[PDB]
Amino acid sequence: MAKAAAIGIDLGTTYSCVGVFQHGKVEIIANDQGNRTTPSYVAFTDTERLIGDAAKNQVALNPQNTVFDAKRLIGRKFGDPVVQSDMKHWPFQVINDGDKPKVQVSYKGETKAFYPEEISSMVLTKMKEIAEAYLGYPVTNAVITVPAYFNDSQRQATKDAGVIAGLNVLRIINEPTAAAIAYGLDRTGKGERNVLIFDLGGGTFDVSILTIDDGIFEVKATAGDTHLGGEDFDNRLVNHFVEEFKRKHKKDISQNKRAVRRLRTACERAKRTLSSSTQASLEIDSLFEGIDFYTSITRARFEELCSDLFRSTLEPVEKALRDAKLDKAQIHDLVLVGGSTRIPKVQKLLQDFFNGRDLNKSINPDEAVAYGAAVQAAILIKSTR
Ligand SMILES: Nc1ncnc2c1nc(Cl)n2[C@@H]1O[C@H](CO)[C@@H](O)[C@H]1O
Repeated sequence: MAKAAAIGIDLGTTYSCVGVFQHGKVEIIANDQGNRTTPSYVAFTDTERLIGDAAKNQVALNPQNTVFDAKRLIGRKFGDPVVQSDMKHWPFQVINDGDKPKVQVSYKGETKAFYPEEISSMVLTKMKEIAEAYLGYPVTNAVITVPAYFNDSQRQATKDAGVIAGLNVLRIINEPTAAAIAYGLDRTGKGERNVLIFDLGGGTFDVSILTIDDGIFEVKATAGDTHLGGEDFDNRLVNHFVEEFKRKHKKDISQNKRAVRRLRTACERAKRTLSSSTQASLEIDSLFEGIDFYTSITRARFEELCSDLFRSTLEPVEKALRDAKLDKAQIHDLVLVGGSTRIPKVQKLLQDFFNGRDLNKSINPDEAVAYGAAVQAAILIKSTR
């Protein structure tokens, strides 16, 4: 029953996803709000602890006690230059506890401090409860994914987050490996298969090259930009609309925190519409000083606004190919991962770089990693019996 059941968890930097393989198919499990992905946010309030959508929804009201980006801290030392650099951009406090970072917050009127693995365990607990509500029984066996460049310390702290959450961690697998499993790329029989995984998420960009020789996976190269993602595209739309508001009304809105956040959430929504329509409308009632902001934007203007950012995704693709010592024609498969790969211009740039090649994109790119993890968790739990 429960002991023969296993889930697949994509524990992402900005969003997490949970899947289950049963009756010959993967089911990506929707949360209580009906969303197939859940924000990796934990809010500490005067009365409760919020996880996911509810935590993301009150981030503007409570920025000092809303934790996110815990994956950027997990398995790292406080003195690490990555930690020191990132700390300057977060609204929550990061403290040093014997060269280990802890996030310090106000919770139910008291000062509390948590290890990154304790924060990630709260996200994992929510993913586990989303699966339990769907299945009708508690599921404890799980496959948890990590980026291919995570070292032993980061992998061990992710497994510890799984233990704190009440999960029996069957295996910690690489995100690009879970994505290649989702597309059944390890079941093509004999001969080495070269796979490129193009992963463009909310806050990070990763390119991975794998060789699959008789079911065995090998990471040949990893490249990317840890500070490039969907949120940089939203911010480009934000700057455009701030300049448009200034031209129409001769008023600068940039200093009004509420106006910028309402514009930001509307921009993110409009960006998603632009992936399936050639125009999107913004409808913001009383944006600033009682002025409604009812406008539109073409996909052509959006592509111009982000042009340099889209083009920059091809430098790590080239870097990964040189590190892997492979030419373009030596890559058998191209796999898309991350919500931002739905952007038509991104797909066109990648397809043209690979000389008009077909892309593996039929599985929802923000769900492909959880999908593969769910497949692996089913195989692993069957072998355990
Ligand atoms: N339809 C879409 N068109 C463009 N961007 C999208 C889309 N869906 C998601 Cl999710 N994202 C973005 O992906 C990230 C999460 O993986 C977020 O930045 C989200 O906006």
